[PDB]
Amino acid sequence: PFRNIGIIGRLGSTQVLDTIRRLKKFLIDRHLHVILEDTIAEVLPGKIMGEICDLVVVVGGDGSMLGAARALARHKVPVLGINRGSLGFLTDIRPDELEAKVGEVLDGQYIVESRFLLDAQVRRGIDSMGQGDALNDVVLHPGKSTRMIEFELYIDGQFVCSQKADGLIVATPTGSTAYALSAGGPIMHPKLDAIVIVPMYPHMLSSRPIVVDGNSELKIVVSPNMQIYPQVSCDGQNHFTCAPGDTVTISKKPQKLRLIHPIDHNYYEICRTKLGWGSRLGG
Amino acid sequence: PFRNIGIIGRLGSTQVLDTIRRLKKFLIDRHLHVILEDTIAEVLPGKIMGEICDLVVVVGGDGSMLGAARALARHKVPVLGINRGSLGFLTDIRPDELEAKVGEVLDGQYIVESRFLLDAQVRRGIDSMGQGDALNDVVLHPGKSTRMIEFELYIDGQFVCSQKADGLIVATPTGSTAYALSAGGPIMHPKLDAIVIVPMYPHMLSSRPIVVDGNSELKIVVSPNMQIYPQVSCDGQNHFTCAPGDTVTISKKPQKLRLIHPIDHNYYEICRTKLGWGSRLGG
Amino acid sequence: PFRNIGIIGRLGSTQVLDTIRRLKKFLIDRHLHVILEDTIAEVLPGHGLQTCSRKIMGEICDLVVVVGGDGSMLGAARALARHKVPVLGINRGSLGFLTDIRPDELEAKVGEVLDGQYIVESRFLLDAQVRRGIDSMGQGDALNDVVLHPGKSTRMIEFELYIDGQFVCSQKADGLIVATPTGSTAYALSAGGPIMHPKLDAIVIVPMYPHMLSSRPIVVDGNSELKIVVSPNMQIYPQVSCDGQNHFTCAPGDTVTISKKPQKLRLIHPIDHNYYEICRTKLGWGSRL
Amino acid sequence: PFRNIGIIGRLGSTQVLDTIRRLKKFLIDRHLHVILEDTIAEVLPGHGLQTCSRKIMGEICDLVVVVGGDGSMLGAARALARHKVPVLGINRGSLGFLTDIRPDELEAKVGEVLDGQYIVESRFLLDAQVRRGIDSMGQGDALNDVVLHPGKSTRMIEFELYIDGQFVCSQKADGLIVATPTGSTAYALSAGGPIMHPKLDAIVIVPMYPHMLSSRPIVVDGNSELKIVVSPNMQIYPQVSCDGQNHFTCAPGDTVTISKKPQKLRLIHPIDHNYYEICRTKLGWGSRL
Ligand SMILES: NC(=O)c1ccc[n+]([C@@H]2O[C@H](COP(=O)([O-])OP(=O)(O)OC[C@H]3O[C@@H](n4cnc5c(N)ncnc54)[C@H](OP(=O)(O)O)[C@@H]3O)[C@@H](O)[C@H]2O)c1
Ligand SMILES: NC(=O)c1ccc[n+]([C@@H]2O[C@H](COP(=O)([O-])OP(=O)(O)OC[C@H]3O[C@@H](n4cnc5c(N)ncnc54)[C@H](OP(=O)(O)O)[C@@H]3O)[C@@H](O)[C@H]2O)c1
Ligand SMILES: NC(=O)c1ccc[n+]([C@@H]2O[C@H](COP(=O)([O-])OP(=O)(O)OC[C@H]3O[C@@H](n4cnc5c(N)ncnc54)[C@H](OP(=O)(O)O)[C@@H]3O)[C@@H](O)[C@H]2O)c1
Ligand SMILES: NC(=O)c1ccc[n+]([C@@H]2O[C@H](COP(=O)([O-])OP(=O)(O)OC[C@H]3O[C@@H](n4cnc5c(N)ncnc54)[C@H](OP(=O)(O)O)[C@@H]3O)[C@@H](O)[C@H]2O)c1
Repeated sequence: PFRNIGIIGRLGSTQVLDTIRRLKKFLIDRHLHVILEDTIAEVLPGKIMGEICDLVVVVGGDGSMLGAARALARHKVPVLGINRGSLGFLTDIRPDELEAKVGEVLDGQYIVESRFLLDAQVRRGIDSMGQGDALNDVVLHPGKSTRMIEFELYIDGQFVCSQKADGLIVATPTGSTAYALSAGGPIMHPKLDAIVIVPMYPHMLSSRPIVVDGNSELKIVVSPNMQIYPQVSCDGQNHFTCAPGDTVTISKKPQKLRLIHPIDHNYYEICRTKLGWGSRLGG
Repeated sequence: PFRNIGIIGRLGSTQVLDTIRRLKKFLIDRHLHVILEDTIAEVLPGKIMGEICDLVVVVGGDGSMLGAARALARHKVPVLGINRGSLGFLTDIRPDELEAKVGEVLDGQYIVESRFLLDAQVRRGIDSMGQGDALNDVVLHPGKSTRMIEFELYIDGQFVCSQKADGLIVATPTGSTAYALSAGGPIMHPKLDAIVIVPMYPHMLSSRPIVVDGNSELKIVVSPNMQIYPQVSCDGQNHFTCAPGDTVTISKKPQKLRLIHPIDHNYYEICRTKLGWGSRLGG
Repeated sequence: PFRNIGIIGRLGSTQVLDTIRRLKKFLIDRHLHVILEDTIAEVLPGHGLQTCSRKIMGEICDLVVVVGGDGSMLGAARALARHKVPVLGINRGSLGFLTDIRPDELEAKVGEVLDGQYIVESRFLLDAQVRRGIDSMGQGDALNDVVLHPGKSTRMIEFELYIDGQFVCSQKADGLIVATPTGSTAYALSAGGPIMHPKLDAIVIVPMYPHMLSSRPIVVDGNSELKIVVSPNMQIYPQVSCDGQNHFTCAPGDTVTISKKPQKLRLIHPIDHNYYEICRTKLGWGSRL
Repeated sequence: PFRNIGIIGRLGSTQVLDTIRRLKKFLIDRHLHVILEDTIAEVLPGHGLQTCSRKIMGEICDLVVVVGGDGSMLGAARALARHKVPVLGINRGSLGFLTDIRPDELEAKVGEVLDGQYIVESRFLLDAQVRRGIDSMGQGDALNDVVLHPGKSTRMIEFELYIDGQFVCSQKADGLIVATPTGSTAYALSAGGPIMHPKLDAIVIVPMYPHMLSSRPIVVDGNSELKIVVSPNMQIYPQVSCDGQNHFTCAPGDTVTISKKPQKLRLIHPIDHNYYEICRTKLGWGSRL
């Protein structure tokens, strides 16, 4: 199917668009059809992408891949990441090895890694008040208020606890290395069928992250005794205002993201270089 | 099968043996055969237990249940816990509700909860240097040395990292609320098929716990450049000395522990009362 | 001798309003001059007592009683610290790090203090100054903390930290909490900071969920001057919040200078006050044996 | 003027032994009197230089140079602090919180110091005293930390904490780290403690993986006297370790009293020494922009 190739970038970088110019010329010389993102095309003179491309190449950091994954996941189109120079959890191809790597994938040497996303649904009673997907995390937080908020947590209909905190981070394995990690959560291997729940700046010192089955359904009830309207954020990009008493329901989407890596992809190598963990011992 | 009932206790408590005397009289008046633990029987005048009992009742804390689980797990005998007054993660029955609860189970109203254990195997080359089971955790630590130790971690044959630390905590979901929790690890729901790896007092500040698939095989290589012999501990009860260069291999045992709870058992209620988490909101 | 007594209360709670009525009757029955803060008086008309602003209450009162808990104590302290007027707190129900008087025990405990039986200690405050180049863009004091954060934005913010003009680091984080010993048990504690005993002359700097995992709180001498430079490459305006109650919008490139305020808050307690008991019961710590 | 130079080195590393040979030649070529510590001299015979004990090296030296990194600096500091003799550290390879001289740059950097160009600061130490009732059961100083731990036992230990005779709490934990500002970046940091700037007159108390999740580090004034009571209900003998290098066995019921030592360590650095640069490169913190 690899004939219609889409390219997405994050603007504002010399080095990005240089990688872009190198990629276009490499695929054109392979007699492939190349479709630029409407916004990236305005930076080099010369949402619907998943529907027409058989493969989408994302140039940028893990953040660029994040924005593109929700759109590409629902369209069942494979996604390949090129980083800005160092490995990212979602972007494995270095810019200077672009021709080797990308040509390797187009020729048929690549590994496929499903990643699951979350569905966030805000409700007032049974009325939907907003729905968003998230590859990394669904985050409940106070928005513009500088006060702590209050909420209850249910998992598969069972009451877990109430708490006072800034909010809550609910993360996939992909998101376990992003906000959740900074907030004290564990790393979860990308193949783990699990969801982590990480309290944000909790009042209660014995608050601790919980890891639950990936097929679990989460329900957050915003406290009806609050005076402020908190916010729910998906991948830090799609936002919804919640009223006191609203519910936020979170579970795993059926359609997972088809993420492509070169055959030499190594998840732990990525952890070592990004997080600085020790390499093999010497003498 | 509930005819041969075994009873294990932790000695040194008035309240323990009072619970014991109440339990014996309750089962005898049910015309059941009651077998006391050799050591508990010496405190009231008047290992092989899994082989003859159809049910074993453990009286004591979570720690008493821990010691009994490795023996009872391999014999496929169900285990029921009575706490010392407050819920434990493994002991759900309060002493004052003993007659109601225990009679409920013997009559047939009970829930069954498989818990998996870990197998720890120390090796020098291919030679076994010690094997132990663990319901909570396999812990690598410096023993009597007060210096940091050094080791490498492999998961399913793949190199993860080396590090300098006091050691490593490898925990089941059951053990996720014990040592691993104090060391900063996440809580893992008892039904989660996962293992958590928690570094102990790591030199590297970006060290963080990792959650891996429950069917993963872990291999720790003790650094060959060390001058001290670290220790491996299973459930803090079975200990093995490791030489520089020895390996510790850790995976999930096939035979899981058949843990019994009354029908009203609620895992999150236990988290709230033990950890002090907030209850349902009020007005 | 306490003759003129001010009352400050954080409006909202109904039980707070009743506690102020009991406190009013109690002080007037001791033949003392009660003075009500402007807003509080407007919430309960018919009082017939002298009123004044929060800002001036310290110029005319021997003692101020604060109703409404720790958060309400912060606003009181910011007004009264410059006046050297001692402050006494009454709980909303549960004990706090700044209030040790249950409304249950109002008459007994405030009576003891008025009868000359009390503990008095001082607590220092922070002084935060926002600058855009050499122009002043907002000043606020804080008893607990000065907090740089993204406001309504969900993005991480980038900043540099200087202490006495020496570059410490730059980082990407949710923000930065700068806390007094008083504030060390509040937002800073929830962000992973240490507890600082109130007698310690020190300031704690706590990165808020930093992207760099090796980032860690630093405790510095209390006479240190801190400088936070908001990265000129930010695309959002961060917020600086003093005690979570007074706020300033920062532009990219703005600096925030923080140092210890010369005038300290004078905090009165009943003689039974015990800081470690407060820690033990508010934080759950174990007791004897 | 530095005339008499002592050398202290932690034996074991081969590269350490070479660095001591280069340092020896360098000082003798400047016509200075070199003095070798008893054990070090026995590792390289034929030197023909005056030797002395570690304990007395401070009575006869103008300056002591320490080879072998931060851990080796701790033992040197414990011997020399009581003598007011300045100490200069040489790295084993990578820079440290106590040594800023690469063996690569030995002659240039030690030359600068000897030629009168240096930074000098003082660091305080802890004094730990074990008592069984009113009998003394062991005393040790520490530049980094005094650590109560279970020794070879795997069980949690139970203890009470007192500060200036006031009960703080009892708890169940792996143990307790008590650290100076110098030690705040060592074991205490790995246990979740904060960094304390070396200028801060403070001590940090860090529970080691406490069973109580609400347990948290506390920072107290540096002139505070700490008291740890080993629970009389322990069935194992815990250990008290000073700087991880000097050890005492405690019985159930024994107390450990910890306070600041009057005599401070005099620490010399090259003029290019920068504490925050040390933090940035040893901990990974971000730099300008
Ligand atoms: N304190 C925090 O750590 C914090 C606070 C708020 C939001 N966030 C994260 O930021 C995400 C939104 O990104 P954005 O729209 O704001 O654009 P962005 O600036 O490009 O992304 C923010 C940073 O997180 C990194 N990142 C993104 N996903 C990651 C993952 N799965 N694992 C590890 N690192 C990851 C990005 O990597 P690149 O530099 O390579 O692009 C970037 O450094 C959210 O999902 C949230 O998790 C983190
Ligand atoms: N996630 C967090 O931990 C978080 C987030 C935002 C703000 N805060 C804190 O809230 C402060 C403002 O107080 P607020 O009532 O107006 O806002 P708030 O967010 O509504 O409540 C702050 C809570 O912290 C308590 N508190 C206040 N000062 C404290 C102290 N020095 N030590 C321990 N606890 C303390 C308050 O106790 P009372 O109930 O007695 O008032 C209140 O329960 C800010 O200075 C900040 O430190 C904390
Ligand atoms: N710093 C720490 O937290 C630390 C240090 C060393 C060991 N440990 C734990 O102690 C275990 C060995 O127990 P032991 O032989 O020494 O006898 P023990 O004294 O009876 O057990 C030690 C304590 O841990 C509790 N515990 C045991 N298993 C638990 C679990 N799955 N979840 C939550 N709490 C649990 C026990 O509860 P009860 O009081 O109800 O008996 C007890 O408070 C080890 O597996 C290790 O995890 C913890
Ligand atoms: N899990 C841990 O973090 C842990 C466990 C036990 C002991 N320690 C520390 O080790 C100290 C004894 O030193 P050691 O070499 O004899 O034992 P060690 O366990 O073999 O090594 C301790 C490591 O910490 C470094 N270090 C020493 N003092 C430091 C400081 N003030 N700040 C930052 N790093 C420092 C040492 O650096 P060099 O390589 O330059 O010598 C060494 O890399 C003890 O005071 C204790 O604090 C830490």
